[PDB]
Amino acid sequence: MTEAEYLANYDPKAFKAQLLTVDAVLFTYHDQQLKVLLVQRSNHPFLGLWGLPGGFIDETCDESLEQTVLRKLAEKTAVVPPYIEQLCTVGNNSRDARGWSVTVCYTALMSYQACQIQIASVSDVKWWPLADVLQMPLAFDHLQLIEQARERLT
Amino acid sequence: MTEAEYLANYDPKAFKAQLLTVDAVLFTYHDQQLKVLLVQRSNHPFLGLWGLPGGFIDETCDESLEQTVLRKLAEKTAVVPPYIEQLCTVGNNSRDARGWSVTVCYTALMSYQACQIQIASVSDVKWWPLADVLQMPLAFDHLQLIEQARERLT
Ligand SMILES: Nc1ncnc2c1ncn2[C@@H]1O[C@H](COP(=O)(O)OP(=O)(O)OC[C@H]2O[C@@H](O)[C@H](O)[C@@H]2O)[C@@H](O)[C@H]1O
Ligand SMILES: Nc1ncnc2c1ncn2[C@@H]1O[C@H](COP(=O)(O)OP(=O)(O)OC[C@H]2O[C@@H](O)[C@H](O)[C@@H]2O)[C@@H](O)[C@H]1O
Repeated sequence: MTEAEYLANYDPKAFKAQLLTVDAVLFTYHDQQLKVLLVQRSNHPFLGLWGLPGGFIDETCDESLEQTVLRKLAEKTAVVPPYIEQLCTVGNNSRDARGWSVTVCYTALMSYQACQIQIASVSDVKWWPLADVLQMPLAFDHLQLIEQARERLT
Repeated sequence: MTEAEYLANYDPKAFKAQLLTVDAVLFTYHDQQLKVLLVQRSNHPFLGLWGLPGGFIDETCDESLEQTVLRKLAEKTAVVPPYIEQLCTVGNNSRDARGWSVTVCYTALMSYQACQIQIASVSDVKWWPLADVLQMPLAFDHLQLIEQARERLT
């Protein structure tokens, strides 16, 4: 079989796939205070809970993960960070009840920008003071990702 | 719908999935040379070319990405690195001709371990001096990953 025939014949639907997502932890100093950007979920799982602005790749427009994360942020948040840097990738069978799951987390520290929800998948968005966040119930493992992102600040 | 119900009715084949893989850049210092562990591929694409040891998740035995990468290395390489670090994640529509693709690349500097092939997706394994690697075509964007890990050393 040749390279070309293999690619013409290749079918990924022949194989079990995992969930693939991105997440962002955006930090700011606002009113002297360290704040993190959280959205309120209007989708299951963790419906009604606050967690990080994240989401699924849309091959219809996304060239890369960087585009995905920026687009999820503008959609759920209206916030566009000055840069975005990869923080860590968490991938296992327990973090997401929907199945085996991989999320690529990003982070930035930035100046305050007012936020507004711009897509139906969330019902609120707010910069929360960090201390309040650590004692909140947050979606999935978003408390860990935030904890990891805070260590990156230091 | 309740959360328990949402989870029970969840079906991923409602949605397009992306390719998800791991890769590892293992370095050693041996015979006064930085070397990187490569494998000679026996699957398309880039059949017959050298590349990193990597591959697809097996939900059957892998609880985590770390477990996936460790297994791929055992199968293709017989090497069991004494530790492993996440290097970065690359996800885009160009790097793998099979489709939109995310790889999670790991790395480690370790003392030498003899390597042998233990799975048929590979036909040779070798610890390559780094200057020789510059002289070969490597599979996908693997050279980029190697160079990234190599620069991280300093
Ligand atoms: N496997 C999937 N692939 C692509 N699209 C999907 C998938 N599952 C659901 N969708 C679509 O996305 C919508 C959910 O969008 P969001 O609410 O933005 O997704 P969310 O539930 O936030 O999932 C992403 C979150 O999962 C966590 O693993 C990760 O931490 C990330 O925050 C659904 O209504 C559906 O239309
Ligand atoms: N989408 C898929 N999902 C799961 N398994 C698959 C898929 N496509 C093929 N396979 C199975 O895995 C076999 C290929 O195994 P490997 O040779 O280990 O895969 P390889 O071609 O090296 O793919 C991994 C490589 O892709 C790159 O994007 C990435 O950098 C990584 O090194 C195939 O014959 C098939 O049985």
